[PDB]
Amino acid sequence: NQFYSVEVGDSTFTVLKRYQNLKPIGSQGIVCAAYDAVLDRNVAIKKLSRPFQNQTHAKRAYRELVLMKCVNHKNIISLLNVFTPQKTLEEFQDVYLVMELMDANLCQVIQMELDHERMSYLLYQMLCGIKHLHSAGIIHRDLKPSNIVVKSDCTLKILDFGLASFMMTPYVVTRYYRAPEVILGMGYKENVDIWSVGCIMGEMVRHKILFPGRDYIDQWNKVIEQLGTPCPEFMKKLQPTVRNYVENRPKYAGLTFPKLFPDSLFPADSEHNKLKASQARDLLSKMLVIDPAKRISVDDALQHPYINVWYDPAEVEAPPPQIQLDEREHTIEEWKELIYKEVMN
Ligand SMILES: O=C1/C(=N/O)c2cc(F)ccc2N1Cc1cc(F)cc2c1OCOC2
Repeated sequence: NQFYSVEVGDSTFTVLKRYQNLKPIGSQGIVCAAYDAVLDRNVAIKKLSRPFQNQTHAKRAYRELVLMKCVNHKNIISLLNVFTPQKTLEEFQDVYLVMELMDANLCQVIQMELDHERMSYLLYQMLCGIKHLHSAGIIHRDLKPSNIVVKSDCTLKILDFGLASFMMTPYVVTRYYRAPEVILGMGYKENVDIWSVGCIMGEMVRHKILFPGRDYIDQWNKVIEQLGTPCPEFMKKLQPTVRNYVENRPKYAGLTFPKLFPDSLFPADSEHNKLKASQARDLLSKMLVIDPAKRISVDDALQHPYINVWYDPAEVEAPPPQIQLDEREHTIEEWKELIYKEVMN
C-alpha cells in the first residue's frame, strides 16, 4: 500500500510513504510540515477533510486546487503534489495538498523589528504576488498575515487566493484587514488589496493590529477614529441604507500620519534610516486611504521610492496565467465530483 496513517493531535493523517516526520504547523486548516524522501526536501501538507461538506468549503477548496495549479509565480505558494488515500468517488473523503515549505507566518515577523531593507523587500514581494494575480483577473480581498509565509533569507509567498456563505465553525473569520469598500459592500477594483497591505505594513511598524474589533460595526469605528470621517465624494457612492448609517456616525477629524506612526517605531538612528522612515510613512499614508478613488494603485506603489529599489520587470510583469465559470453554485454531490475529478486529474 502507498499510504500510512499517523495521529497528529486529534487528526489522523493518511499520506503517501514519501512524506515523513510530520509536525503540526497549523490547525488555515490542518497543516503538517513533512520530509519528502523522493524530492529530498521539506514540504507542507494540508488535509482537506470532506471539502464538499458545504458550499463555502467546496468553493474555496476547488478554487485553491485550480489556481495553485496554473499559477507559477515565486511570490505565490507552489503546489508540488495532490492526493487522496481513497480509491473511488463513493469512498472519497479527504484531499491532501502538498506545497513548498518556508520558515514562518507573517504573524511571527510582525512581532519583531525589521530593518528598512527587509521590511521594504517583503512589501515589494506582496505587491508582486498581488499584481500577478490581478493580471489573471484574481482580486484577492482577504490578504492577512496568517496567509503569508516567509523564509529566513527574507523571501515571501502568499498561501491563498482570497475570497470567492454561512458556516457552523467554532472559529471566527478575521476582518481586520478588509477594505472600506468590502466592509460597506460598495463594489471594488484592484486597489482593494492595497488597503490590506497598508494594514499589514502598519502592523509591522506598530506591532499591533491597526483596526481590531469583534464586528464590522466595531471595525468601522476603529477605521474612522484613526483616519477620520471620509469625504462627501466617498459618501455619495454608498447605497442609501449604508450611506444613512455611515453619515449618522459620530464624526472624527482623524489623525495625521506623523501622529499615527511616530519615528520611535522606525529605525532612525542613521541618515539612511531617517530618510527611509519618512518614505515608509509617505507610502503608508497613500495605502491607508478610505476612498479607493484616492488610494494608491498597485503599480504606483511599486514605483514608490521605498519600494522601487527592488523593482524587477521579470518579477513585476511576469506572463499572466491562462486560467472558467468561477461564480459556481452546486450541490454537495456535484462539488464532490468536481473536486475528485480535479484531484484525480
Ligand atoms: O512556511 C510555511 C508554509 N509553507 O507552505 C505554511 C503553510 C501553512 F498552511 C501554515 C503555515 C506555513 N508556514 C509557516 C511555518 C513554517 C514552518 F516550517 C513552521 C511553522 C510555520 O508556521 C507556524 O509555526 C511553525
